[PDB]
Amino acid sequence: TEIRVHQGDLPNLDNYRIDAVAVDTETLGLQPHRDRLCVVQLSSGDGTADVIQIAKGQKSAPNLVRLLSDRDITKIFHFGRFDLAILAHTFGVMPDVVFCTKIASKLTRTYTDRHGLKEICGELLNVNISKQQQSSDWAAETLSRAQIEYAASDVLYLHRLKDIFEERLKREERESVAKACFQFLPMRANLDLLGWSEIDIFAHS
Amino acid sequence: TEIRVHQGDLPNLDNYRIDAVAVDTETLGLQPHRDRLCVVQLSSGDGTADVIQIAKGQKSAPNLVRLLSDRDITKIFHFGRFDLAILAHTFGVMPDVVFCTKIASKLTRTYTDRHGLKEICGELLNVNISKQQQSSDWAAETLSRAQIEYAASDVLYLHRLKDIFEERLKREERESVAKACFQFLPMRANLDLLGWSEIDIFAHS
Amino acid sequence: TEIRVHQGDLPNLDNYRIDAVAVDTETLGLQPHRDRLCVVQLSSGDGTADVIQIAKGQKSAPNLVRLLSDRDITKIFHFGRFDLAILAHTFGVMPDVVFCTKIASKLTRTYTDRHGLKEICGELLNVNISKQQQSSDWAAETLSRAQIEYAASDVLYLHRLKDIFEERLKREERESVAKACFQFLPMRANLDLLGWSEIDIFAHS
Amino acid sequence: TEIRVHQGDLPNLDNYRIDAVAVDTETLGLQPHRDRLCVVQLSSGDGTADVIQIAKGQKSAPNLVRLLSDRDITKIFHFGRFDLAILAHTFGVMPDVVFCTKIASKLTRTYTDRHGLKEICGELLNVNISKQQQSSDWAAETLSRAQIEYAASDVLYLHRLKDIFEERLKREERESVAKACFQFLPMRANLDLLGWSEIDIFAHS
Amino acid sequence: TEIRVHQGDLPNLDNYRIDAVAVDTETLGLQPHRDRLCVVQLSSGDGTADVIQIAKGQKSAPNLVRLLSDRDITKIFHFGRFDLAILAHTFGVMPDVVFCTKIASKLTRTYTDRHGLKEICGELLNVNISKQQQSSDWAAETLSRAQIEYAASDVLYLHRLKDIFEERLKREERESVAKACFQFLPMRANLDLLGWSEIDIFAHS
Amino acid sequence: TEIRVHQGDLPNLDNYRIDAVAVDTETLGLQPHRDRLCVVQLSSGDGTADVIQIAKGQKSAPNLVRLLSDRDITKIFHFGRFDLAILAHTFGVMPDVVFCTKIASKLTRTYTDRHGLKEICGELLNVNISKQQQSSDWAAETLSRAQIEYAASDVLYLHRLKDIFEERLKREERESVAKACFQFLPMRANLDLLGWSEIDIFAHS
Amino acid sequence: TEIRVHQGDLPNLDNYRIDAVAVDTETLGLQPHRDRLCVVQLSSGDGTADVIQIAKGQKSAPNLVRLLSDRDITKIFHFGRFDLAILAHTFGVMPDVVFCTKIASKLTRTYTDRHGLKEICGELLNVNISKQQQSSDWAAETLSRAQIEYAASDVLYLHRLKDIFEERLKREERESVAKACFQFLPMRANLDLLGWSEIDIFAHS
Amino acid sequence: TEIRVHQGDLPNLDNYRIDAVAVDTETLGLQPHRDRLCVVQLSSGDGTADVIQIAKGQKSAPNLVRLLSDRDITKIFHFGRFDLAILAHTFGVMPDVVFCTKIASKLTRTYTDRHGLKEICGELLNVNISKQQQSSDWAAETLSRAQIEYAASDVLYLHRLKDIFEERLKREERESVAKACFQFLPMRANLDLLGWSEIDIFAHS
Repeated sequence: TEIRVHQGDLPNLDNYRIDAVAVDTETLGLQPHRDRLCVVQLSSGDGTADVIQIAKGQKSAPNLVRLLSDRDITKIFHFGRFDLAILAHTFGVMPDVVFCTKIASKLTRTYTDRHGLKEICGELLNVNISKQQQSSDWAAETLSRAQIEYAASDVLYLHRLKDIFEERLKREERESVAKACFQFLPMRANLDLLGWSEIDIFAHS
Repeated sequence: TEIRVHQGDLPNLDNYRIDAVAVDTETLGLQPHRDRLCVVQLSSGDGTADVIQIAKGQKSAPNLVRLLSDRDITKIFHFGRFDLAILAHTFGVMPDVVFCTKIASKLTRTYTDRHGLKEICGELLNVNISKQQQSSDWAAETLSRAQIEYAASDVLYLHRLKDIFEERLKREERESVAKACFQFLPMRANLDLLGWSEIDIFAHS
Repeated sequence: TEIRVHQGDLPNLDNYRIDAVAVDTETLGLQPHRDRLCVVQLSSGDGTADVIQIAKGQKSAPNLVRLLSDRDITKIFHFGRFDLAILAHTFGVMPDVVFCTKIASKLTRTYTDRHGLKEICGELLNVNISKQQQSSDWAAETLSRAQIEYAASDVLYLHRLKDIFEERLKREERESVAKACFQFLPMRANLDLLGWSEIDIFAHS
Repeated sequence: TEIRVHQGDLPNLDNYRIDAVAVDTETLGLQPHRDRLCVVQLSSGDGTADVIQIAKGQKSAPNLVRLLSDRDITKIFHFGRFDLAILAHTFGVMPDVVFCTKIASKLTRTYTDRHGLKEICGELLNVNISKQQQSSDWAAETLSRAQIEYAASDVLYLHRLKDIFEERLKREERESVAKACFQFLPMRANLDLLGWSEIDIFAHS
Repeated sequence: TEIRVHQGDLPNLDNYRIDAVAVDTETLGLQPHRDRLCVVQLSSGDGTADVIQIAKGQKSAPNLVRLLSDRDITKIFHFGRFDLAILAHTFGVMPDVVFCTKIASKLTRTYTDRHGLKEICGELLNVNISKQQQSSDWAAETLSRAQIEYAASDVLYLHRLKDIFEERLKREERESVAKACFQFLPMRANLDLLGWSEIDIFAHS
Repeated sequence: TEIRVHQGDLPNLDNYRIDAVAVDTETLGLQPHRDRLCVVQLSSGDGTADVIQIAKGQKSAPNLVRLLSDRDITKIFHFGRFDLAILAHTFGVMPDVVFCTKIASKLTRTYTDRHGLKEICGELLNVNISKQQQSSDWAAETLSRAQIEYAASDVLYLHRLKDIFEERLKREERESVAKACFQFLPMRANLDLLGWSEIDIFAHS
Repeated sequence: TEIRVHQGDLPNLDNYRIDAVAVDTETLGLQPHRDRLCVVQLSSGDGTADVIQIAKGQKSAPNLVRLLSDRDITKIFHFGRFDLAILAHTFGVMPDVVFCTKIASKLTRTYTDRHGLKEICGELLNVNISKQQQSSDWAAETLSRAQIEYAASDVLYLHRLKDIFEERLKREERESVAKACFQFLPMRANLDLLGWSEIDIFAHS
Repeated sequence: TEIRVHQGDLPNLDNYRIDAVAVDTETLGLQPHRDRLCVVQLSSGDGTADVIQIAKGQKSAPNLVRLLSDRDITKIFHFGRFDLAILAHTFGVMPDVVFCTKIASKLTRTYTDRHGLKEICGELLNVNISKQQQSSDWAAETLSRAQIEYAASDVLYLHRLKDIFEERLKREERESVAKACFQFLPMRANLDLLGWSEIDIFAHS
């Protein structure tokens, strides 16, 4: 649908006077200390998305960061463990009110071992997400139309998933488990930034 | 060392008007749904210990449970993930103010991969704990003297370790990380009881 | 295909005055202590099937359990190790006269290592079994038509397989081996319920 | 200890008018079709043992086979899965009333993963069995004194172990599980002889 | 594409007055002691094949066995290690003049790791072998036409492959290497029959 | 395209008075001591290629070796570790001014784990390389048209890739890292020839 | 032995007007971004050593760094890949004239797979290195005598090993191999610092 | 005992007019193309041995190679697969009358998985071989006395082992199996030299 592309930051928050915002990122790789943040995508759940290109060496994005810091607004991620880490490493603010659809999937879709976003969207919404058959240079000065549409597709459905997962968590009486997991998730991301990314800190060995 | 052996429960809490209590358990195995709790050992950090034999089918232990429920008293474990699970499964109360020396070791003793209690005690206190060369039936009606001495030896040093680990956590500026881990540890134990004991809930796969 | 869908139980056993009944289950997952029984499917071997949706917390299903307890009726399963476990956990009655097509396949189809129901039906009957709905929300209040047809397809062919496998077991002179395996299968399922689900009880290690 | 050595068979059954006999074997290796049975040792549970040297190509041992066939005498083995296989392969008779200390250990000593005979004897009886520091040619025409004493040491304690394991099976309410396992054990051995020795017939894969 | 189907044995050797014969087998599985020989296939190198059904318990096939033991006729196999084993086990005669296309492939097609018959036929002859969609009951009294054609397809091309592989062995100067491997192959099969099927007899460990 | 096929050597260097030449090889396999060099392909980057057939036992190729030795011409490879080894082993000259697109990919395409030439050409240039549908000999006296066109396709695009990778290396400020890696790559190939091909010489173990 | 312990830096370079200096480090762990440098050890090759305690957050050590940047002085390490990384990370200077005894061992001691310092010293010098029986806190304000003597023992023998290894490299004609490996080693360490510490940059996969 | 040390070759064969000679080698490592032959040991089976130091680059040893070529003299090895390879690589002559105690052990000592020379000598002869406490430089100009004695100990007992293994091979009726294995063993070594050292040429994959 409508995808608004920005350089550096949102112009304002007129579209984000809401109770929950869907958030995703794109980077040059899986290691936040080496691989810089290149794109941030946002959606209010109204079927539109904002795509913000982040410049190399950029240290601040005040409007976006105010949104990320607002404790009255839940940030919805799929596998937020990574996005939280890269966002905190880049802008210096660790979000602390979050919902993760992957943790929710692992707590509710107990009849499968496939917890990726594509499988969740397919099963829960009968929506077919098409995943790029190649990767791309997210640090490119000009993003392609295909890149923009792929980047937007990762945030367009997270509100609907959160609603369904919240009903299922209520149904199976696991709400407090999920709440505690989401409360701990930002510290799991911090542990990743500090150097324990390969360690399950709670395991016996 | 003075070891007081009790049947079922502590007679009173006269010996436990303190800020922190060391706690450990002994079971018939690693699976709380199959392997029953057999012994609970406690120490005030003094030179004496209390060893409480738990009967088959015992569902209540009012004095012990008061300690486990008292939010004003920190419960010290080594690998509390297991002990919390078996205690909650046995008595129906999940402690929520805990300190775990194994998590603290993983957060401070970054120069080694051996985090067992014997090795920790050896490095931090130059105390040699001798571990039994065989296992035994902890459900026996009468415990042997060797069993009682081993059970007491498992709690006598956790206070000194906690003091040292708190010094190290302050030194390396990891106090808030440890605090968040300890806050989440009871829910990790509940996740174990509910059926996710073999799953790292935060891993990508 | 005629599929009769019921809530809670069969109305009567008028359609099941027979020597063998095909049985299958659906659940929320592979772990009976966490994942509740959601659907039970039955077939008389005719062109119709019964699909009984089981409610959350349901403890009783007298007509179904009566059928399961009738020692004059052989219960046919594919991989009955699981179905027997979940049935016994849910209703408290362990069937003791059973036939399992997966054990029979391993005892007769020695020229292949693929013993799943789809492959067996393909080889033995030239019948094409489809999929995709296997991983779906079986706890939904209203099952979809696709879910109902997929659930029924799992019982429609077990009688024909039992007939062919009995012929093959006779041909290779392995009938008494199979009979002994079927006699032990309920105890293998009980061992699973008691906590040895990950243990080969007969292995050296 | 008194060890009576015989060639071929017992002279008579005067010492074996008893309710249970301990049985063990020695062979040229683990594969009954290649590696012949070389020695059979028996004990009445007293302080003496019988060691019977079996000749190459020997097809019959009437007194021994009388014991193996007698349904009024329980045959005690440690890991009878192997001994039953080699005995049935050699003499054509499969015992069908058996007790196995390894299954009993796996059903009762749930607090350890070490189920060897040495560990069981050490824990349950505080008896130290010394195992040969070298292997040897059990097919030798004349066994050494060290060989004979080692071979006998494998049967002198099985009665005492069976008595203790019977107490634990009663205490933990697993008597019927053990009984069903013992009934299936001869068929597990037959499955081994027929060619499924590397296959857990009850596993999903 | 003449395929002559026989019961028990060839009627005579009029079509096999030749210097080399292509040979293949079908069985109930990979373990000769458990899985009986069901079919023997022969080819003169022409466009026709002979498919011989072997009965359960059959001990003799004088014309076939005469062919197998005639040292002036080279027997061509693909992976003859197996066929030689099952033939020797069934009829009591081990061929000693053989050619194996798998050894030849491993000695000449060093630029690939895929040495199956389909890949060899595709690369060297541009012949497309179509493999069944599953395995089948080769012990059936009447083989289907599709089964017969597949069985014939396995021998129709071995002469042409032998000719090409001989050219390749001459080109890379490995004729004596291949000859020594072929000389040892019957004894490798004997080791398999005797019980070393899982052992590389030449490996250090 | 125009592909010039030669026997033994280039006729002259009239087409190669240039700053960089794309180089690839084909062999009988991955082991230079066993598997001889069969074809060398070259391109100046003008959309044409030279395909040079190397004879068995050929020790010299004077015009080609002049190109390989000339320090003013950068030799571009994909996974030059192999090509450098086989070229030096065959003609006795190790190139020392090289660029490798695989090392460059590992230093720049950090967002993917697929670094093969097909994936790089597909992703970076939107060019579809169609690879062999089987293997080939390459030792054939006369190469097929399909072989020649496939062989040429491996050098036609390396100049464009080198240009892009050099731009990306500049963007992420990794030029000196790549330069040091390329300086060491010939010595890595030499280490392979001397016998350390299976050893990461820099690993702790 | 004489061991001089310093705080922060060497007092002067009066003892290091030499051609080669032995260098080793101790840290809080294997990950330079998390685990700080705690101790630096130096030796002139005589019977004395210098042990320099490095403070938390220390950015400068001018005399030490003069040694590190003196192109006329070879720095001898055992497994310098790590020490170079941690030194460059801490003080911002990468030594570029180095010798590593582990690379030399892998290039000369080809008859063994054990390349640790204890085994090398044992074989080459008949010197017994005693390894600490526990791990310790190298960040302690005051190191114990056992710690100081252990830390010194790691540098006292590197000169003698370098002499012997140089003889071995000349004898086996691998001098140029070693020189190229040593020249690349600082860049391998830089690659570790940049984020490729887990990647063999030269491997095919 | 008496150990005669020579450089290059035996002075004559006066002590080796015998029907079987024990042979062993020492090298700089496991890869014959990289790691040169350093020592050859010989024994007549009496209480003395000859130890011959081989110089770097030495291409001929006429008396030794005369011994190796003599078809009337059986060469006894332990794991001759390696020694045959290195001998053929060094002197160009492949022995073709051999006996290997390791193959014999694998064909007779079926009751164990431990086939090393030390274990064999311990079991079969009650002879204690003491193995070096480290590795050493076998290319040293002067071998130490301890080195010479260790090297000699590997040949002093092979005759007695051959006699015992031949008795056992007769007893289990595996003489023709062993004979065929020994005939192929030189060709297994040739395959190693040609480049198939890591390939079981007879395996399915």
